[PDB]
Amino acid sequence: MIRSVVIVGGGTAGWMTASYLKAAFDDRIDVTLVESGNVRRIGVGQATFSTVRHFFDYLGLDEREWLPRCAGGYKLGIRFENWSEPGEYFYHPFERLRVVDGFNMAEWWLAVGTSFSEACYLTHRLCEAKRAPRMLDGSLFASEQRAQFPYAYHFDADEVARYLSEYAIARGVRHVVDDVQHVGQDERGWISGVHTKQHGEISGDLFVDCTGFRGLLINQTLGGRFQSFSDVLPNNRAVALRVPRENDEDMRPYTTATAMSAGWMWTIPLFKRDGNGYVYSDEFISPEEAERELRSTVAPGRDDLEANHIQMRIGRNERTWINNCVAVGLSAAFVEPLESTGIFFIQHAIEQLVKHFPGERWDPVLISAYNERMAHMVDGVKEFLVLHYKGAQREDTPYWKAAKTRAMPDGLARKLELSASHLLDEQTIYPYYHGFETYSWITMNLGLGIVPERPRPALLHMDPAPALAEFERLRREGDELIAALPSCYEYLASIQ
Amino acid sequence: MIRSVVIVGGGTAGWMTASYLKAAFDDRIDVTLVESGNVRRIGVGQATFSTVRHFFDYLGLDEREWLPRCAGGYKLGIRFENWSEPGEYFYHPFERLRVVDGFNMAEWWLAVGTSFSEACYLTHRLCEAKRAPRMLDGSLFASEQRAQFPYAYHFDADEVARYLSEYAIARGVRHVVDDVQHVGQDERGWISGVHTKQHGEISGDLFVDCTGFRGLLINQTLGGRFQSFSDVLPNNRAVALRVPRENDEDMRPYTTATAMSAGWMWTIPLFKRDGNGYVYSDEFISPEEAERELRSTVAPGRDDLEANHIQMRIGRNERTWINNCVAVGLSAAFVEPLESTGIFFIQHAIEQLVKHFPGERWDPVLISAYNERMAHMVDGVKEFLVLHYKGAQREDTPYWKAAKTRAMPDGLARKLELSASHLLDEQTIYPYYHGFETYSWITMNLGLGIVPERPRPALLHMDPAPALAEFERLRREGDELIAALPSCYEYLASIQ
Ligand SMILES: Cc1cc2nc3c(=O)[nH]c(=O)nc-3n(C[C@H](O)[C@H](O)[C@H](O)COP(=O)(O)OP(=O)(O)OC[C@H]3O[C@@H](n4cnc5c(N)ncnc54)[C@H](O)[C@@H]3O)c2cc1C
Ligand SMILES: Cc1cc2nc3c(=O)[nH]c(=O)nc-3n(C[C@H](O)[C@H](O)[C@H](O)COP(=O)(O)OP(=O)(O)OC[C@H]3O[C@@H](n4cnc5c(N)ncnc54)[C@H](O)[C@@H]3O)c2cc1C
Ligand SMILES: [Cl-]
Ligand SMILES: [Cl-]
Repeated sequence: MIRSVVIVGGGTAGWMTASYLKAAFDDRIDVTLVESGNVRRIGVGQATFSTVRHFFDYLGLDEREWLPRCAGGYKLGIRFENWSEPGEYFYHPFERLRVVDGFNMAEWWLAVGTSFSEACYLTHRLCEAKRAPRMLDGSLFASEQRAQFPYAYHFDADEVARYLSEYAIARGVRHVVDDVQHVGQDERGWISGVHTKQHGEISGDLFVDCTGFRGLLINQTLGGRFQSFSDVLPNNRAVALRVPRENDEDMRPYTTATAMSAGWMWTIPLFKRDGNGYVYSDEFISPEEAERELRSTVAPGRDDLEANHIQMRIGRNERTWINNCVAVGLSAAFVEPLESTGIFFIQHAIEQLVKHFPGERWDPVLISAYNERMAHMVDGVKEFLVLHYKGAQREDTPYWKAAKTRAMPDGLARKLELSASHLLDEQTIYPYYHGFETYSWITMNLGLGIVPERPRPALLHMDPAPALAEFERLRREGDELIAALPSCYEYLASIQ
Repeated sequence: MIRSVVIVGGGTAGWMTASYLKAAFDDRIDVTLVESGNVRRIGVGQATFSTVRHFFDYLGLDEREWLPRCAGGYKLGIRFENWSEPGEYFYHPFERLRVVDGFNMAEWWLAVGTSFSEACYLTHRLCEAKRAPRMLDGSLFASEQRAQFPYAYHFDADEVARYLSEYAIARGVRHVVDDVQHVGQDERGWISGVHTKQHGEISGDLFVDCTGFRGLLINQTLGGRFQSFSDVLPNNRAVALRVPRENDEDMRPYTTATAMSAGWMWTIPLFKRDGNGYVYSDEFISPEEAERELRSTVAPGRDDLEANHIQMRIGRNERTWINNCVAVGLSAAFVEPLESTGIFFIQHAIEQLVKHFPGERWDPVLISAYNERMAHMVDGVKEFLVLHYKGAQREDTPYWKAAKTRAMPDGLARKLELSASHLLDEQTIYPYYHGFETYSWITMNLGLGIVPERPRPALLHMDPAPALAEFERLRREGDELIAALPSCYEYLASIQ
């Protein structure tokens, strides 16, 4: 049995790890977190993925408890705007496709169909009407049933870290505010301790590197190799603004991803404000040009509002677990937030760290299994993201022209051939766990315009009546839900 | 739209296809089946896999209806006997493992455990007590709930074909009893029709090859390449006996697979009798030697009983769909019946044929996707079967010594390495659909003796109480079920 964990870094990565370890092992693990008082954590508004409910449940926290304390909002999906036809948008919702007579509604839609997402998903209407996913009495709109409509959240990154540090400290995590200046290694290259400015050497059995892009332990100390995705995903910078929303009722229960001239822009609706960020490649636009284009789009003349500029390290470490060090968060990997995966990567890395937790005999076969899982998680998402750029039909600036001809990860060419003939499915998407399911791959293809040439031929041999009835049910149930549900803001105000 | 299907062959493959097509498309497809009046279909007692319930449900047939008409029995799993030492055994049941605090009962069994199957599965007790999976009132023991304990069947192959021909003919399948003498091809190599002795040319749009090992269309006409698995799975012959049952209550609700001196032997319990078959490699034992060994084991002195000798073609076509011809059943592929997969391959080929049904354009991308799916289906099983021979600890004859050192498929080595350290899971088993789930891979490993060196270290850091309570629940629920359920025979007698 290993006795102690030392976490270096106090961002979302560090505190999620601390909290989860305590929830998992309680007093059967000792945990110390060391974080700098002067190197700032990434603090923007952030979107999450559908698995995030599980993390809070596991911690024993109800959404009514944590969400208001993190300036929280609801994410039913992502609205993708201006990617193909100008002014055309669509939704990528957290909602599974229904199945009629062995075929999902997307197959039926192609045969007997109004946009795809509007026809096939309740969530589409909920978004258009800016509904909350809960009735005022707190009950889920589905009436677990949470899996069928697995909505996620928007929140303030600083606040969630602040809230989790409190959770973790309340449960025995030793907290040290100091800078790590040197990382000690023993005669085998294993980490022996971290040397701080004012608290001496801090030691333990297992070191978790949550130091962000920097990768102080995994890269700077251990020589872990970082594999860049720039060749297939060139976006490398971001500029963000925090914009107050004059209207409450304008609060949208979804993230928006708007294609810009040389990248794309997020809109993440928090409780009293919207975060906006322009993710771009500095090969096609300067940071200054990018700030100007962002400002023009969301806050013209608002020079009172400060712009936050960030460089991104895009890609992943070959191995996120080397010797007795595991990297969690941006130290481990990162891709642009086009599908809100940052916190997903953190949660999964942590869940899997618990599953692959080391005993006193560090098992290299177990560690290698952990490393494969982490590689597949990010590689699957990388491939899914490249699909977004390949699906985008717009070709109006040098950036979009270059996205059209840019090299692809292995396997994506095949998925694009398949997609021109028929829909991807469980057997033909990326086969290893990467968060996303079949409906996500299909929805992006259909929304962006990668559409089968013709419907599935089997369908012509079948009775269309049950599918047509299902489409009618969906439109009907939609109508009813938007009449019964409070607005996104309404519900949130009622739980503050 | 294509209109007409011509099936050549009236074994299980042919009639399953005919029936399923009618159930799927009704009068929106024309189907003709041509079968020889003098080449016999494979007629032994057969075991099935868990998906088979879906096939009968799809046809609209309740088990009370079809099972008695096929001399049917229940299969709750497979009892593996003597794969290591004489008198030792374990079950591979159709039952999913329960999960406690994020870990399945197998992981808990290694940490806090009585054999593995006995500890972890209700089905173990049901098999030992020879229970039926249903109460006399017809209700499932689980109280869908059918997925949690997805039992299958034993039946007579001739009877099921006979029963399905009736189903299909009742629904408009044209039936022709004749020999196909020549298969015609157009200028492009596409099949134009099949020439019979007494009924002239029979034509259609789509040709299904259900001619068995022979592959009259797919191999003899089209020149499809057949990929042999003999290098990794040498068994190439079988000899079978049909043995009447003295005492009805000897009827077991499972298949038995007993390792023999140069292969293994099945016991398949039908309603009035047991089928027994010795599957073997003629490199290590002659067909005469094999018959003697079989006779000695299950029916000594019973020379009234006729032995049925069969050569097996083991492997798969590179492509089961070429031009306008799709191979279904033994014409497509076959592996030894160690895990009862023949009918499973038929059903999945058919289900996927409906999904990939061609339109007038014959989309080559769609066909290619079908071929990949069929290749994976069989390759996954092939790898699982080699695992059985690699896990077998016995080394007492040249056959078993040779099984120990025989070459493996790519990918298995890595799975064996993982297995010595920790349990396989969804990410580390064969990744494409091949019928079997994680619990099957794990259960075979633990049953055969491929056991992690030590329990999962994470477990030592956790409270064992909930798992211990679950084990107790399982033992308790087991006790109750064998007291409440009728015998396998009892229930079957009550529905004849
Ligand atoms: C522009 C942008 C947008 C994003 N949007 C989303 C989104 O919408 N949704 C989502 O899920 N994710 C998003 N992400 C990812 C998200 O920011 C991270 O996943 C998450 O906040 C965790 O970051 P981190 O904890 O790994 O690193 P950081 O927040 O950078 O924390 C690093 C920590 O290490 C400490 N540290 C560094 N060096 C030392 C040292 N020498 N001694 C002691 N301490 C040290 C620092 O003090 C700090 O506490 C986005 C990222 C970027 C860059
Ligand atoms: C020893 C053994 C044990 C098995 N055990 C199991 C088991 O336990 N569970 C399981 O699921 N599967 C098992 N299988 C597989 C099972 O036999 C088949 O999957 C299933 O019965 C279908 O076989 P088939 O229809 O493809 O071929 P066959 O039964 O061989 O049928 C071939 C048909 O083609 C016709 N035909 C051939 N040539 C012509 C021609 N020129 N003109 C007209 N008609 C022609 C024949 O008349 C016949 O009707 C086993 C197989 C073997 C060999
Ligand atoms: Cl992200
Ligand atoms: Cl079989």
